[PDB]
Amino acid sequence: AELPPGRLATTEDYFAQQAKQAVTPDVMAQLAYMNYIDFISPFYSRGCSFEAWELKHTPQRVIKYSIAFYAYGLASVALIDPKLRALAGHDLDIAVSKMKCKRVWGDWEEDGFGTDPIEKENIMYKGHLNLMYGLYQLVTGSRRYEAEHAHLTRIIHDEIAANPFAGIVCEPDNYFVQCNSVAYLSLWVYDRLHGTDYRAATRAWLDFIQKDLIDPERGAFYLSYHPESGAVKPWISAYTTAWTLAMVHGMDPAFSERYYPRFKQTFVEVYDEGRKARVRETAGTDDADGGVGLASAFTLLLAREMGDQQLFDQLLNHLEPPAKPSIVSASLRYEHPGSLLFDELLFLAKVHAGFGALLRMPPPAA
Amino acid sequence: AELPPGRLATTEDYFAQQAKQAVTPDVMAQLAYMNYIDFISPFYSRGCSFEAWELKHTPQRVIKYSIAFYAYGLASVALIDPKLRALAGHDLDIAVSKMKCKRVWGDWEEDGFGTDPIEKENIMYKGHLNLMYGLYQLVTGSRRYEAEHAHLTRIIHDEIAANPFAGIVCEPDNYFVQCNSVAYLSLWVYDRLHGTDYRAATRAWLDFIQKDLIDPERGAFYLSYHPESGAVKPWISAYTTAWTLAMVHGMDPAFSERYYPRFKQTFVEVYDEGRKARVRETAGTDDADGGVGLASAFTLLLAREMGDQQLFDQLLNHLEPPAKPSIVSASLRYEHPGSLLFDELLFLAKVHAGFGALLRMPPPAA
Amino acid sequence: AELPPGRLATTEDYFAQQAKQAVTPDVMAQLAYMNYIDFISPFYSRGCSFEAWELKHTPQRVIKYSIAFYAYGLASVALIDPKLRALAGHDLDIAVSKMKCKRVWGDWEEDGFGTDPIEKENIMYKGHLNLMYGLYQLVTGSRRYEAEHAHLTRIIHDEIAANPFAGIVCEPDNYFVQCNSVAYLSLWVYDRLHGTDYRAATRAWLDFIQKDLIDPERGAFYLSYHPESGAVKPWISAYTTAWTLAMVHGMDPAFSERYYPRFKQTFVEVYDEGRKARVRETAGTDDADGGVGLASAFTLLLAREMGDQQLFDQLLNHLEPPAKPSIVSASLRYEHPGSLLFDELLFLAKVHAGFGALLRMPPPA
Amino acid sequence: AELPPGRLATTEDYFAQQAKQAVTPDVMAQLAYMNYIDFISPFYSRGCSFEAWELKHTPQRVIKYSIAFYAYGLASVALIDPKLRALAGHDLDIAVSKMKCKRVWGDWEEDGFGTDPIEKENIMYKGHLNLMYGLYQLVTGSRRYEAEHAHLTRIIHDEIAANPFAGIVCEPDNYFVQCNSVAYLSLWVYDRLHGTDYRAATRAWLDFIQKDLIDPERGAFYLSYHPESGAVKPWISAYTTAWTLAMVHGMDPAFSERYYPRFKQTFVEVYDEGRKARVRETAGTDDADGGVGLASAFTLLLAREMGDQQLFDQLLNHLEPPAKPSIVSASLRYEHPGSLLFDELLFLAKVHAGFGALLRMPPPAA
Amino acid sequence: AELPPGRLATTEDYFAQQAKQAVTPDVMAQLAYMNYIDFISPFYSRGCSFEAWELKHTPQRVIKYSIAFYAYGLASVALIDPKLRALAGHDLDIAVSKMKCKRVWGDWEEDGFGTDPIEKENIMYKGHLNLMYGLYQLVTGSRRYEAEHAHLTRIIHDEIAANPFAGIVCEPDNYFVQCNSVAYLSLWVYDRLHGTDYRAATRAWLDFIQKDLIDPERGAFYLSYHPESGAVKPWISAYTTAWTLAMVHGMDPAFSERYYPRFKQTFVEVYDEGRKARVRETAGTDDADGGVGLASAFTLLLAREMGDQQLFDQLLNHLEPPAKPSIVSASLRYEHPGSLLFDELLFLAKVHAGFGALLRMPPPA
Ligand SMILES: CC(C)=CCC/C(C)=C/CO
Ligand SMILES: CC(C)=CCC/C(C)=C/CO
Ligand SMILES: CC(C)=CCC/C(C)=C/CO
Ligand SMILES: C/C=C(\C)CCC=C(C)C
Ligand SMILES: C/C=C(\C)CCC=C(C)C
Repeated sequence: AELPPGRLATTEDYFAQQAKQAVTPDVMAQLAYMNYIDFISPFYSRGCSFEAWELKHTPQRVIKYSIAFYAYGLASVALIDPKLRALAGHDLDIAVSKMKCKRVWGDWEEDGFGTDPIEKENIMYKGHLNLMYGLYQLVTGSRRYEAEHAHLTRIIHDEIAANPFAGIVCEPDNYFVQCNSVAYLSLWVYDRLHGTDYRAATRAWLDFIQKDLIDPERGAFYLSYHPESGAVKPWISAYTTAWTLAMVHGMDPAFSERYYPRFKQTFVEVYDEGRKARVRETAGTDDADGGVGLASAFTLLLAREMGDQQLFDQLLNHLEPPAKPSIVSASLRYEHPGSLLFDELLFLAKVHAGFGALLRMPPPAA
Repeated sequence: AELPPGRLATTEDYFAQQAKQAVTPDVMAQLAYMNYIDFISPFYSRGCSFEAWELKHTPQRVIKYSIAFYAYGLASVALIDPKLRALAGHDLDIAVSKMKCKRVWGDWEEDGFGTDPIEKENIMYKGHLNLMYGLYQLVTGSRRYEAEHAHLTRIIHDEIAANPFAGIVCEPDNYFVQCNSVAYLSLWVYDRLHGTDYRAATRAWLDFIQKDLIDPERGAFYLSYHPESGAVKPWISAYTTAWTLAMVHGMDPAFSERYYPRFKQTFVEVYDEGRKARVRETAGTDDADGGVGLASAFTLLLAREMGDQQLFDQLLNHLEPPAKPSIVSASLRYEHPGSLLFDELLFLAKVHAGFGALLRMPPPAA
Repeated sequence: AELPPGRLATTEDYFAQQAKQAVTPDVMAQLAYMNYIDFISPFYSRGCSFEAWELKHTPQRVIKYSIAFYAYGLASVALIDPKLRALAGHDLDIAVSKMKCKRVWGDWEEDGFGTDPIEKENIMYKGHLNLMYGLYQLVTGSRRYEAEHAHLTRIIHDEIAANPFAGIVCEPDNYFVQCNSVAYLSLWVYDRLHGTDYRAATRAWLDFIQKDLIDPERGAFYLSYHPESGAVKPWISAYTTAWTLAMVHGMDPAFSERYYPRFKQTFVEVYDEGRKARVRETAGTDDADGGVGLASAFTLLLAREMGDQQLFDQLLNHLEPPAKPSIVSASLRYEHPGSLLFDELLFLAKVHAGFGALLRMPPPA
Repeated sequence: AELPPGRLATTEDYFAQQAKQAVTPDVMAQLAYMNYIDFISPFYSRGCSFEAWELKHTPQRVIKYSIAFYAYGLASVALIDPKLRALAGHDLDIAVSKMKCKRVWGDWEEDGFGTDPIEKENIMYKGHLNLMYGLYQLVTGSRRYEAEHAHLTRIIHDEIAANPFAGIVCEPDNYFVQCNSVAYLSLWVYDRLHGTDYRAATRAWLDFIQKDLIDPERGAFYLSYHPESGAVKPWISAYTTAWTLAMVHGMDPAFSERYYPRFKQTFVEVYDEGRKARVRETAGTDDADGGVGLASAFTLLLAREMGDQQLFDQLLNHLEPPAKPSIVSASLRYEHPGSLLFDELLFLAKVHAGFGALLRMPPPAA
Repeated sequence: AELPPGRLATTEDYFAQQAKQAVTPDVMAQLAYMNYIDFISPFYSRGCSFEAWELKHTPQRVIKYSIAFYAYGLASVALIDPKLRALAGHDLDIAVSKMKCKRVWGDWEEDGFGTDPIEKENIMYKGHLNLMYGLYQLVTGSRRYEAEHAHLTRIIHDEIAANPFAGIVCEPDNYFVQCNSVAYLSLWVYDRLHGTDYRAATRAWLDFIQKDLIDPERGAFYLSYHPESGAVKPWISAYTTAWTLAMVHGMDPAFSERYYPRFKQTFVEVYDEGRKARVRETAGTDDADGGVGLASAFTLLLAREMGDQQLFDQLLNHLEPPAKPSIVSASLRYEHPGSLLFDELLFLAKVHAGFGALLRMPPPA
């Protein structure tokens, strides 16, 4: 009912978008920024131009994540607003297309790992690409990428089946649970589009991460796992855990509902007499948003995914006002974005319908 | 016949140039900037030198529109002032020559769309080039570019005939009505120069854009259309609409006269006790000249095409004085151009005799 | 014989140099700048090094004119001062050599016109180079460039013979009278060195520019002509006219004497109680030195060519004092040069013996 | 047991780490800086990415020593904390891997000395790489690099046998005793891993450096030796001596014990009432840390190797506090590092278990 | 007089180095700058690495002179201090090796003169290289470069034999007497090392420059000579003359002793109560160190060569203090070097034992 002094819309309105079958005016102004201006908007063209990311100063290694999080948000826009589904499909088509430019995956070759970014490992890239394939087809019904979707899904499936641990590495001896959660979710999307049972591998993965990679008492994942050396980095990560639990909640709700409360105790800091919240990146500090600086942003998505309106309001009251949003000519801009992936992650959280709902998204109007 | 500060000539003077068969002194001073100084004036050489555009900081993707709009203005100078027809012919020759330099069309290749900018799609470029081919021949009677004109017109004609929708896309699945209107307008020019009836396609296109791409109540076109996904971007665009209605008015005057009064109500903001006007780029905002920033400029051209002297005076009183024109050594310069393509569009609007009149331009000598 | 603030030597002194057989001390200090410091002075080396022009921030397209105007000044230096004739020859050799470096002519290729700078058109370049070939041979007696001189003179002669208009274009459909006057002057120099009569084409050319390209009432040429489209840019150009009249005065003095007074009335503004002058680039304006900014500089050369000491003094009182000349360690420098080609054009005007006098220059016997 | 101002932990705590089987909290925070943040931490990936060194402005020629000194510290972390041994192995794996990127060794080729950095000479590079091969196998027990280890050991051994002087040169005619001490130590590591007696060549080398390259009264080595001309640069070097004695102490302790007290008299300046010390780089000056600026840092390592807790405390009270250390989000940072290789050498000194102990390191098990 | 603010050691100390058989502490600190710090010191490595000159902002065309002048000083360090002779030998080895990198000679190819920097002309480069070959062999006794020394010495000797004038040019028609003086001096070095008599051509060269290239009244050489055009640049050059006289003094002492007094009258300006001196680069000015800015520095070398302790002290009192020397960690640095080649030339002048003394240098046997 109320509007904090730096907010564009209430938490109640964002949560009510799907019920009203319409996005809020500030979410529409974000779509305007994404689509409106010729040449320099990010979703103007399927070509290999990245002026939009250059204007925002996005580091090259992060463009792939920017594109993915836009894509995940567009999928929920499609489910929220039938009137906007066609735009979302058009944007997803451009997203898939840009995701394959060498400007996006080229770091894999620059680092010396090879010329093929999908053949082996590099799950940090092809996991998002594979999920984007499926989200696009669920939204649009187009089979444009169906051959490529089935190819990358088979590659992913075979790689899981061959590893003694459950899941896939990004680089040799570098295993990240959050990147695996994206890959497993893409098997569910494929199963939903086809008749397959690629998701059958999800059980062993949840068992594997639950006994080996998670601190059950604090409800937090460790930074990363290294199978060849049997090592686990001894720090628990807030941004890691929030992302993983958000995507897991769409495959196995009970799993994430068990750790979410313990997770909030470990990392979440409520302040300003309960009106604001910020998130510790790791244990043993009171500093907020260390490391990659995304603990608060990803926790905002997790609260949305978990339906935690109180924490969503508290995190947004910390994130948005200091970023100084403004709407000029019906288009959204942030003057002091507080982190990398800022407008992408706030966009995603405001519209996110939950990864489960995207799995059950209805077919298009044919 | 009053003259406010920063205006160089009255609106009555501009509208009376053709009856007097003489351009106004500030239009002559624009022609001096275009032609006078060795090396750095835009029309000094047919070679691939672009110092003039580098001096103005024209983004590379905009040079093709800068060249084209110069060309369209030069065609009207040819019709206005017989004494200048040879000079305008010479400039048109150089414009066509520069339009073919890689520095002008090269973005098509950088984005990954191919090595031939005219073979498929890319109507945003080859449409203007095709029109310039024809306008050059109407002014001069020279057949220098006649073969290329017949080749590109044939490509345009075949591409229209092959599409299930009426028109041609710029990029795969990106349809822009303003870019199609240039291509359709060029078919009429070819018909005037030869006996052809390539213009027969205009009926289907006017029916198509009227049923799918226009908001009949507000008289405004949507930003863009995307055939593959059947999507239409949900924003109406002033610069899209002003440009399209201006060009359609030379092919079907009744069409543009139908929506013009509603277009003005949707986009045009009169202020300063009726002496000035500025234009919204889209609905739902009071900010003027958002998006690419050309709404007021393109509405100035439309007012010229439509014979709306009052609106023309209001827009020029907003656009020109703040740009600080000065005439030094009989050459026109603006100290603070308010947008991209500024001196090009003000030049064009000041001389524009109407796209219908360019089509019905009398033949040259022999 | 008074010296205004900021002037280095009197107009009477510049005009008296040939009679005294010695250049003024400030012309000597300009040659010092041209020849003195290793590596960075413009006439240090025959190699393709251009440090001197980079230090001056000369636009690349303008380098060719810098070299050519230095050469024209060095040719008069040879005629003025026998003790300096050998040095002028050495400098002319360096000038010709640098003139052929790709850094000087390469714009012809960047602009997409081809890989050969002399084969066809481009008279703006090969015309100056052809004149420099001949002036070099006149100064030194050397035949080092005689072959290249005859080849390019034959190239020019043939291009004239083939055109329905009189002269040669720079780019297709770009005809510049000032660039043609350099080319025609080069035919007289070639004829003077040998016995030929290549200069016979000058009659048709002067007939052509007089009937089509000059406004006889105002004594001023239009900016340019464009044969293919039959167009003439409708602005009269002061720097075009001053340059063209100066060189024509060496081939047909009566021609330039007929228009010079009308040129002064059209473009020249005397001010400061008759002590200064500046030149409007075109009609219909009060601005001085618009366009390329060379109207006053070339009119200074024209006044020298015409023997107009009064106008020369007025123009130099406008051009030099604001540039703040100084002589440091016997070398000339300008703190605020007012235009492109500044030290080159003042150099040329101070020593210029007349293009006709250069044609009749005596051998180094 | 008292804590000097600006210090993070006591000298007693650093020295007590191995007995307590735990690193101090600031050493753990240094490991976090090395491992925590995606992409930009130094040991995130085995790829040829060097963002961490670009952020620190490390000169290209110094990257190889940065990696090596990190490696040596991680080896001691393996001995100190069994709980951290697997992570240390993982980091060592990444270290040798990064060590072989052209960005690290490429100066050998840019300087014109050849295309193969291990073929001949260049002991300043392959000496460290070879030691890293063996330390990785000592820590992890992996034979991953065993083949390359034996290849480079034979190269080194054969090069020693062929020279009339004892050792190997860096660039042609550039002999550096410190770079040789690294290679000889790698021969002992190979001997420990296998049965070999490659270390037998160490006797002739110790005799050679003792009669030709050291000033015996001042306990100091000369800058360098140049076999072709028989020349010895007539300056004694503190950083050269500190490094050489430290590594020699692991092969022949008696040698380093003999010169250490003379080295301290020659170069070390105690000040601030015995609470601090800094090191002169050469004789005949009172300036500290001239030349490469590493005399004090390397002497900190030597005091650690020699067990000199007093000098260690005095040097650390001089180096660390002014560098303004802080711990943010459980990660260590220095606001004003005082030299090259700053956090690398302080890290090594704080954990260093002694080069002899690294040789005698037990296998991983229990 | 004591030690003025900015002087590191007295002139008496520099002149006494050879008698004490030991360099001064500031000369040792210069060698430390040359040898101490890994990677960035100029003589760290024989490879084609030039960080040291990039840090000093040495223009590329001057690196070859920086290396040569370092080498000449290292030759004297070898002769002054036997304890440092092995070091000087090693540095000379590095000097020769770096002298052959394309970064040092590449200007010849960039300017368009060819791909071989020693084949023809370019005496400005191969002259210094040839002297360094020989100086290296005298200091060390090594034949490492002997073949190359014999080949370049034969190239130089043949080119002298073919020219109608005495000497070799740098570029076609660019003759510099100071660059010829390096080349002839290298012939004497070859004669001392072997039995040859290549130096016999020195006589014709001293006759030629004495009659054509020097103003005997002012004791000064003109800037340059141009055989093809018979030209001589009409300015006398202090830096040119000081250098030539210093090197000629080692081959024919009487020649330099005759012109030295007049050179001082022409160029040297004493001031500050006899405690300082600065040098005019050319006649007709009071500005010091015009042109390339090296007149005072080269005159410091000449005073050393001539044994003129008073002028040496006066020049050093002008050159060093303003450059703000300091010794940090036993290494010498100048905060405001006053010219190109600053620490190189002050280094050389402080140690220079005389070119004749280097010619008669004893072996290390
Ligand atoms: C800018 C200067 C000194 C001359 C212009 C000459 C010119 C542009 C001729 C046409 O090609
Ligand atoms: C930037 C300007 C003057 C117009 C935009 C034209 C455009 C990009 C149409 C779609 O292809
Ligand atoms: C500058 C640093 C950290 C070490 C010096 C090592 C070296 C240059 C050895 C000889 O090649
Ligand atoms: C291995 C995991 C990754 C590379 C994810 C990095 C995450 C962000 C937000 C840059
Ligand atoms: C031709 C002679 C030369 C190029 C020598 C130049 C001398 C200095 C000190 C730069």
